[PDB]
Amino acid sequence: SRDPASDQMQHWKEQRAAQKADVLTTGAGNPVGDKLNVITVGPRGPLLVQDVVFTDEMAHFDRERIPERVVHAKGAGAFGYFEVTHDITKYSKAKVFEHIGKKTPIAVRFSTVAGESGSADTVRDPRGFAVKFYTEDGNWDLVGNNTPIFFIRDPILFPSFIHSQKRNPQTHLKDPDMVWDFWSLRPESLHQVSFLFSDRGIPDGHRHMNGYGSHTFKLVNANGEAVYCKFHYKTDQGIKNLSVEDAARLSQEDPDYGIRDLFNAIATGKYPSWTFYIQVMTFNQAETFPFNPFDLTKVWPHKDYPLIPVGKLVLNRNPVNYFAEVEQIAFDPSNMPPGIEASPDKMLQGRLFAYPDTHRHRLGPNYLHIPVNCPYRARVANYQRDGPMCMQDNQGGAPNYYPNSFGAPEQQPSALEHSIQYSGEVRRFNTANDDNVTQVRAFYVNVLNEEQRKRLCENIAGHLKDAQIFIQKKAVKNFTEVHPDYGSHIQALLDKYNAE
Amino acid sequence: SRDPASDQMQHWKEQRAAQKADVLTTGAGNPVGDKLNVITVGPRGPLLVQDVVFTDEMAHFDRERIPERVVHAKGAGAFGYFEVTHDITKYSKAKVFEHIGKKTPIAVRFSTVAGESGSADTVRDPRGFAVKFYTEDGNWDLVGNNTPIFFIRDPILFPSFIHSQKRNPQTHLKDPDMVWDFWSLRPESLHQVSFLFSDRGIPDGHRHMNGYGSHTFKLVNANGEAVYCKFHYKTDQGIKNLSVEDAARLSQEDPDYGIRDLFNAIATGKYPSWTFYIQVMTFNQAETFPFNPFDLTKVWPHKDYPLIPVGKLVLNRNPVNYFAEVEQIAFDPSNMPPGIEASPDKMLQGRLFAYPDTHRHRLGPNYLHIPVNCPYRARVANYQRDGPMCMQDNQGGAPNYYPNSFGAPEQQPSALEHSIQYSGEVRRFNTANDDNVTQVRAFYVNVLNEEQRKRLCENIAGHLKDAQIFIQKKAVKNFTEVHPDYGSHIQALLDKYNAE
Amino acid sequence: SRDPASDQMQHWKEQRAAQKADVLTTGAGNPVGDKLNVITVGPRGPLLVQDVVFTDEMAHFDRERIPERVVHAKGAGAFGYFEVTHDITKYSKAKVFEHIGKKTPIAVRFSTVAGESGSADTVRDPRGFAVKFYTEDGNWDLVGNNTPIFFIRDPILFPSFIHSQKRNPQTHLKDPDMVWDFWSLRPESLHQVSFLFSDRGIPDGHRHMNGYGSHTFKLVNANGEAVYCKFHYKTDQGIKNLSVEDAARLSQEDPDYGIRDLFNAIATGKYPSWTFYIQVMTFNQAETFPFNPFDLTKVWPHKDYPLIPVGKLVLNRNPVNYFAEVEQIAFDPSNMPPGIEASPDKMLQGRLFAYPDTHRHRLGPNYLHIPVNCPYRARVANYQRDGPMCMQDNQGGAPNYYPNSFGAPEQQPSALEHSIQYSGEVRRFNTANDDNVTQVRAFYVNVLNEEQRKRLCENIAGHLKDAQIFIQKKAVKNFTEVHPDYGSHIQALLDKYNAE
Amino acid sequence: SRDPASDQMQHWKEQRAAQKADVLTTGAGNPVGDKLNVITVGPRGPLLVQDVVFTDEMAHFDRERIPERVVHAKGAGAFGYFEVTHDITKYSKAKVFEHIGKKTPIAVRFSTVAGESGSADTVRDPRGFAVKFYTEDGNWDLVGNNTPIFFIRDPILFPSFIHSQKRNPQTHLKDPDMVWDFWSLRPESLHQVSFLFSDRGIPDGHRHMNGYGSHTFKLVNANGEAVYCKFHYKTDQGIKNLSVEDAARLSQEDPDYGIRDLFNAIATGKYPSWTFYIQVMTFNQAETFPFNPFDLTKVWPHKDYPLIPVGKLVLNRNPVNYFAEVEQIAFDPSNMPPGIEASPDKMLQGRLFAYPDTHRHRLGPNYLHIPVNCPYRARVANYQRDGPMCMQDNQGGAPNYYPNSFGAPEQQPSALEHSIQYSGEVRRFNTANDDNVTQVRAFYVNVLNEEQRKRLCENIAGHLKDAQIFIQKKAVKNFTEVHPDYGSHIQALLDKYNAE
Ligand code: HEM
Repeated sequence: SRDPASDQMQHWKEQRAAQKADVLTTGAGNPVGDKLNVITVGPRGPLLVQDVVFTDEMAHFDRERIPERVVHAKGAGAFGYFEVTHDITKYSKAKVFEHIGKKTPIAVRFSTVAGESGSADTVRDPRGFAVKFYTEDGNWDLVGNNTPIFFIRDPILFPSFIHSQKRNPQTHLKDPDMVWDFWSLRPESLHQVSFLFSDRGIPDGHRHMNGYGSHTFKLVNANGEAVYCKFHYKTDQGIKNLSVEDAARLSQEDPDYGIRDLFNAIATGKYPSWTFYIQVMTFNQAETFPFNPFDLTKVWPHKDYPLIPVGKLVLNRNPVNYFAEVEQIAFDPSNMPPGIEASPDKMLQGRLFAYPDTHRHRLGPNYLHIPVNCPYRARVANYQRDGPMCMQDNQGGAPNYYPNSFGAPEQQPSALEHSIQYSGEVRRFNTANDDNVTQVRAFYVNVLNEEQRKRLCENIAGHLKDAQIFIQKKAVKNFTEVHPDYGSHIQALLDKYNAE
Repeated sequence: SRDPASDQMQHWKEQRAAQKADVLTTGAGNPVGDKLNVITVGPRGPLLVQDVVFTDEMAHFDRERIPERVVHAKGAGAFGYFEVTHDITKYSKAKVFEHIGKKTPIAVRFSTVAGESGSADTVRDPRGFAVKFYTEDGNWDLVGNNTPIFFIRDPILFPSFIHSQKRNPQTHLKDPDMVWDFWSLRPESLHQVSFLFSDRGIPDGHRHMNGYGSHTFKLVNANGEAVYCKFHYKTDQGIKNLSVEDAARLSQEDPDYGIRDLFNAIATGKYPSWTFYIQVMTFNQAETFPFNPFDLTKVWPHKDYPLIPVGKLVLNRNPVNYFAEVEQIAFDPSNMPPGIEASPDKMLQGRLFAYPDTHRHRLGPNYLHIPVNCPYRARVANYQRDGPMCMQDNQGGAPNYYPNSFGAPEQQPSALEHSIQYSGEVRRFNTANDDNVTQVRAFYVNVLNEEQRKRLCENIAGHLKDAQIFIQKKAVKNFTEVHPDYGSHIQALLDKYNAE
Repeated sequence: SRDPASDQMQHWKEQRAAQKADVLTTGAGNPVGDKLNVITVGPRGPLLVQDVVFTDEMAHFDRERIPERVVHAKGAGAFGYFEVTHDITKYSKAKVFEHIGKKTPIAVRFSTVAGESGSADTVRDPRGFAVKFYTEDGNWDLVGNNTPIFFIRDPILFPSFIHSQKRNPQTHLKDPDMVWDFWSLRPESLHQVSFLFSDRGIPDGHRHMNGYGSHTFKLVNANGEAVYCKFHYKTDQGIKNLSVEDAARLSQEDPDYGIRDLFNAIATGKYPSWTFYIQVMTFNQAETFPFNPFDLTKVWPHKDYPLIPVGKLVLNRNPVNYFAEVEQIAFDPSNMPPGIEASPDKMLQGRLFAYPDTHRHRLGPNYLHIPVNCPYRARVANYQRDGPMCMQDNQGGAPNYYPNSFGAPEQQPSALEHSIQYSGEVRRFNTANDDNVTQVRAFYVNVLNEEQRKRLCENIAGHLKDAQIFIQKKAVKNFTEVHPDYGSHIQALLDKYNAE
Repeated sequence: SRDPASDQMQHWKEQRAAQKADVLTTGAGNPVGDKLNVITVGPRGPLLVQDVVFTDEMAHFDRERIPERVVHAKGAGAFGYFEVTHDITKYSKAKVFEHIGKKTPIAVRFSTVAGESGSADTVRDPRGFAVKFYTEDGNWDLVGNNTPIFFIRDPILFPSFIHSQKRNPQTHLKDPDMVWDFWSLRPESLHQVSFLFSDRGIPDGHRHMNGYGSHTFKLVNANGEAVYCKFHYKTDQGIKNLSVEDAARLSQEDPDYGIRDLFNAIATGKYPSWTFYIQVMTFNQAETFPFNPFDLTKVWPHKDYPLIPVGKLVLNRNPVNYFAEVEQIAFDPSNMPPGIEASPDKMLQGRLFAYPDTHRHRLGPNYLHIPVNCPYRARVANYQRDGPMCMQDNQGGAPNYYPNSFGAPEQQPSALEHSIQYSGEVRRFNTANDDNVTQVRAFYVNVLNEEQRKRLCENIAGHLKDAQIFIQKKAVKNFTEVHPDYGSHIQALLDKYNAE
């Protein structure tokens, strides 16, 4: 008996117990007489087309791969439930929050951002923490990160940001000039860059990190009154990080450390959990907040906006087939039930488009039919039909146009969205020069202690040293604007590296 | 009360009876408040991205279409059963034939060959008649036509043949020069061309035509002895044809005549049926047959090879959703259960490759998961995994490699294929100059009467008149080799047309 | 010598003249020794996998088809140029209008709306008239119809509208109940329905119809001042229509009448042309227009908004390969150069999303690389990379993130869009009960004469008679609201039909 | 000045020199005014659909990824030429070998086998070494490995083999039980397993390894006489390997070591080269060879079959865009010009099917149109048309059916394949119990010295220790059959590990 992950096949065999092996078939259910040799013209002659067993198997092997996710390609998944522990029905009418003790099944995927499918788990990166709630009002996807903020505040920069974090288009190598050119030109990134290069840049697996919705969302109650909120889901296992040295070692010894850790925890009954909270901001408070409350590079200070407990997330079930339940899972931030809505955060608005769009490419037009993606606790009834790999009844003979006089599905006025008046011209507004430094200073001065500040600067200088000097200079200038000691410490370390 | 096809929606409404309309949802199951107006900035302002209801619906509409079939694009489908009425277990051990009274569910699709999706039913063309038998040993697809023969006898000519029958690559028009250039250069086509231009070139809907497997197949019994066979399925409603004049009228008044006729027959309880027969030829008889018994341009004369009754096909159920059950159905001639095998017919051998191949393109890698294609009366267990739109459990945690020591599916030696010794070099053998005329003469002289012979020549000349004279001449020369009167009658009619 | 379309292959042969035939190759350029017979084990043995010539050809044949367009599937195309004849640079700074005599190459596709790829040209339907202008500021796609208006004024109804015009989801038949249920429930359709059932519902091929942009667009001049406009392109060959009887006959005798007519006109030097005009409306006039000037069911009366001549469209070149240049052409209304912009027409706004979206599905992510779609008179330089079937250099080693310090492409402030303030809440505003009848009455009373009014009512009643009585009644009620004689004439004809 | 790979962008900038930056455009060539901010309703309002610049860029980003290769996903590429140095025209009429000094352009891709796109270069694995020769008779793809043999000798086992080498289907972890269960059950693997776990299992980058065609091929001369051959391409830089300790370190410090090493070598003018040899075996020698000469687990001993020099491969050009020239390159073993043909090696026969098949999935039906895949030194002329992303002229108006009377391409009898008579039944022949040990013993005893034998056993035991004991036992039994010392050394090391 090794760890449960290592004993996967042995356990499968034992579960089968006395049962005879199934008969090996083709995809069309025809039994296979021999699957160890192909049909040839005599023992040393050529292969025949009529070996359809061979072609059937090989053609399917040839088509096994699908495009990886454009970001967050490397991941781990699990299933469990969300349980309401407190009443927030004064803020939201969403059915997922309807009453204390209400349990909703969930699916979760954890990931890194930049690495491809075959990359190591224990690298410095933000972590994805996506949660799908299968509610009676349809799926709610809260597609969070292990950070409350992000590097940029306008979505039209997101492809550029990702490109700068991935491989050089010619050499196919990671490129420090690209990374730091972009970040030095876009100092809105300082806040998340400070988080990334701190100790929480490398969590000790997925169970020891927090998640955040990051964006401001809108909650709407039964009386049609709205507030703004933030979602926080805090680890009940405690924050725990890997040192740079342990992370580097594990990246070679166990590239799949995060997958293995989660699988073994759940398989041995150590079910990880998170406490789910909201922060709430009224429309009036949004008018007077000193920054843009919809700016993704900003947090809401806890003193002014305390955490309000809502419930807990528990993961208690491993995937049975990774490809089916983790590779093919799709989260769309636009999947929000009545009672939860988007705010004007420009980044969130961009995400409302991007996710269904990429899913139609990565998975296919009918990706919502895939079992893990199905809103299986709701009844889907609409006027959508057809498309490739339509795997359901395609809504049978129901009338396929709306409005109609034949009793087909009808809109539900109670589900109408919340209306707001907005003031201004319709145009492109520059946000590059919003406050880039104030909350970063609070982090550097008040949240980090002295050891942490030192590791932060060493982590930064270790990466920034590989960029050209003109880039190093612009970057240090930005850190100086945060705090003269931040910049000067980094510059000192760079001097040492550049001397070598 | 009109015909059942016209009352489809009224019937759907009535079945619903008292029930309240379903709630209209997004694809993710979220209820929709209003699906008749989009979200705008004031009553005359631009559209917002956060109208995800709009985008969800429009994105799905945008992806509704899949590639049509490369041939046989226009079709009609129905479901029913096959019932064994006689014992042929001495010829075949296939479970579908196991005992008298055994019923197997079937799916059928009827089609024309050359026309696209929006083309008329009542045109001169061969008709497809594809039958899928859902057996306990997996699906058996008998992908037949309403003719026992075909235009060509080598599969490498099939793309050329189809191209010559479709549109000019520049003008996008049907092109008589292409059609008759090809047929005049390939006189193996004379036999099927004679069938096509006879009265049975335009059946009166799908219920009044025969089907044929066309190819020689191989039947293998429980003792491992093999014979060759042909499959014939003869209409119990009787042969009935449309005149050229009625067909032309219907092509404008009702392009969907065949679909409507079949749907209304089944909806009013007039279930069409076919009697299913085989012809049998022993290996010794195959050695002495005066032609190639595996030549698709040849029949087996009934005197020497009588029809042996096997059972009946009955269609008694209409599709509930056409797209799901007819557009997405896939038949592969290579889906043959134990007891039925391919013969060396070169055309059949080519089809063993082509159909799964086109299906992976038209439908997708996992097209066998689509419900209508699923071998739902068999248990599929194998080492195939993953691929796009994997809509099942993907065989869970089962071991995915063979051989293994963990109890996963095993080959079944009884399902091994039948072995034959073949003699000769492995090379390309010319078949262009096999007998092109003998069976055609028997058809023209002995099967057709005098009225039929006249209509045949008028039908040919009506089409051939549009080709250039050099093509008309080569074509007439080929008909003359069949019978001097065949050619001379055609030439007389051409003279009249070319004079005008 | 027949018509040029019929002599396509003969002409190709003659152009080749003395030249020896090319050597037949595989797709990989390897010469083919024999493409008329497959490789077998002796003359009557099975087919070998090592016949790669066979597999190469068959695999490509198997993948020839792409999804047809979801609407406007059946079409004809041609190439030519647009020439400026008058100066409108006071209204628009677009380079296509820059100076008198400036010629821009164009591509055009004509189509019907509802019919599939194999359907007849001479049917009652709106006609598409899409024009792609290859300008120095990129492609401008004016994706027009042969009508200035449309059936609906909100884009979220478009899928329903199209579904009601296509096949019943169960029977796969055209369904008058669906058509008239939808139109009777949505009387905004009365205006376009009146146009459709008039004589111009069936033009005599594509050369004898007008085109219209239909939507209000915005023109912006060099000083940044904006007006609203409509585009009209009026046939220089004159309006000409097919009678219902001639159209019905041609639908059987020549389903490709429109393709053939256009091809033969251009091949014999009868180059069709259109005169290109705008109507202009100032922002002040838009405030005082008695209807919504952005309502697609409304025209701008010519007395108040005269046609201003701009230039001419001439078609003088046939496609060389239909698939490459007509089937794969993609028009996106969102392709607008500086000086032309969208208006708030809700329908236009919906189209800005839908077309690139469907193109990524029908053609592929890199459909703009396809030669006919390429902006070949502009230089494309941006931060987009990769995607399937990347057929170019993928912009070589250029920096792939923006902003950057390495000299890669830069934004051009002069191309900034025009800013407007809008007033109101962000919500769904009902437009179902805008004026549905006033302009329709003007059409019925003042534009049509008495013979035309009679044919209109006969055309309507001929189609509406097949719907159920409750639908006939609601429809007649709507026509009555237009004019008591309109409704009563239709009702009289229906009485006769329903009596039979 | 760092290494050339690190200075990629700086070099690009400098090449541009004085030039003004290009204008940033959309994909349709329209200039972009501002690409740093999206269009919103006022500074804190929602995003508009009419920001088509945003949608265009984001939709393309969303579709950047294509499926990775099902095996050999992680790779490095380069370009150069092949030069003939000796005359082998007595063995082969292929134009690539036509005369001394003849240069043919080549493309090469190097890879590992099992790792995904984001995996480390310096891991134990076979290495791919694929060479595409762009000849005048079309492309020749020699899709080799850095080993002359492989793990299996029947292609129907290849999917199982690959599955056993990849991730557990439930846990998504690499699984030693899977690896060693398969290899212990299939002792034909002993030969390649011995190579893999020797020092050459981890080469020092791609320049310090040999390549081999591995399979027996057939060479055919101008007189139509055939021999069998093997292809060997031996590094001119010398064999050099990484120690297990250095490889492990580099896997964390530089996952892209192989890419970087090759790029920097070529960029600094150190062009790597290989000497290209054949071994030749006559048909008579094939009859008397003591093993199956077409068995992929066997070599031809050099004493009996000496290396015959042919020419040299030189790599002297880096990719300009990795995605376009390396990710999208496709090699098909079936691309063989006249003078080179397949042998009956069952593994090679399987590959003739699998590669074009997977390419149609990974890249698309028209993947041969992609510039790097194009046979750009040959003229492609055939009857293939259409398919998605047809990016060429689609062969214009040429006749699209064969045979034809209009002067379109013609077969070339000189390119006919070589004919052979084969003897036996057409059936599945078992090869599991061919000689699994004799050549492995020669390797262990005569090729490896004593230090090498020790490292071999340590490398094996280090991996095998993680499998269950029953698997360890079966594996050791197989090594014992090779040589009692091989097995006993491994068993000794296992005892130590299992004790811990
Ligand atoms: C070498 C010869 C042939 C080749 C390469 C070939 C290939 C094809 C292909 C690629 C399709 C489209 C399949 C799909 O997308 O689902 C098709 C359909 C069809 N073929 Fe064949 N075919 C050949 C000969 C024949 C023959 C001889 C028959 C009848 C005996 C036949 C009957 C049909 C029918 C009935 C369909 C439509 C099946 C359906 O309803 O989905 N074909 N063929």
